[PDB]
Amino acid sequence: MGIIRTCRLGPDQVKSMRAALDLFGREFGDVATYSQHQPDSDYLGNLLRSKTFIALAAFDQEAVVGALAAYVLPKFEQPRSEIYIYDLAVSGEHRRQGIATALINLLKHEANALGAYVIYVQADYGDDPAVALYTKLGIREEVMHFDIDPSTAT
Amino acid sequence: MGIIRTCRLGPDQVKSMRAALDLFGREFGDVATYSQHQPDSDYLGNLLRSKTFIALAAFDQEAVVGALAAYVLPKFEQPRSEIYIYDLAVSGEHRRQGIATALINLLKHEANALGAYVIYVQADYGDDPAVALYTKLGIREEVMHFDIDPSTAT
Ligand SMILES: [Cl-]
Ligand SMILES: [Cl-]
Repeated sequence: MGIIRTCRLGPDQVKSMRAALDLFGREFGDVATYSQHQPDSDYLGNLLRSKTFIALAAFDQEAVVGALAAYVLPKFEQPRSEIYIYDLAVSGEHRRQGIATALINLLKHEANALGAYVIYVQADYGDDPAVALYTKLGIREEVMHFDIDPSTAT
Repeated sequence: MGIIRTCRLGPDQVKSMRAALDLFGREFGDVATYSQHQPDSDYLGNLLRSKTFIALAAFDQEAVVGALAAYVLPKFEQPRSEIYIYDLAVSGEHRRQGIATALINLLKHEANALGAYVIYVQADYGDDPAVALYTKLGIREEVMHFDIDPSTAT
């Protein structure tokens, strides 16, 4: 394996952001969701310009082989911030070489520069790689997640 | 019980937002976290002006008796949005009268006006009221939550 470089994507890197989205679709087995309906370049540029969205990418020979998409939540109860990892994936043939760890490490540096005091993330049962990764790097709690449909508003 | 009115707070309602924060602190048993270190009025005003933060309040005789604090996440894979309920509380003596349901119903209307396709939320085991509420209004999944400390960046 070659040198792996990581960086945070800016609005000048929409093309790499789309490559990261395509990586999510391949590694999550959901190409339609991540590749067939991507936002336009103005929208992705605006998201990448914002201080409350973070996209990190890992590169191998200038191809995206890992990606992490996170939100920064400025809190309402105190002037503090939390970072919420939404999606994280590493290309299958590049797995188990520390690339996800390097992306989370870069996210930690981003957190410290923002002053965010914690990073957190969710994983499903049966997602053994993600569970093993976040158990190594973090403290694990069992919780419940609920999805609510807005279209049934009354 | 009197008439209960609900609304979404704007940047002109910082005082009610602080009352909602104080309500969180009392009902969650954590007054220091929610009342002793609140952000300044510029910060709360900026948060309430933003299109990615939602604070809803329920009132009884013009006192805040329920509050819901949520984030709107514009997604990166598609031009769509999700609403993440962060905190939700109803004053203890006002519980079991549908106030939380009315706040979630108002959040559904806010979601439809934004075009957000889903609302979701997390609850802990042993938080029987929240579990019962979100089981009634939503679909429940068991998942794992991981907290990661940025201060151990390497
Ligand atoms: Cl970014
Ligand atoms: Cl609001």
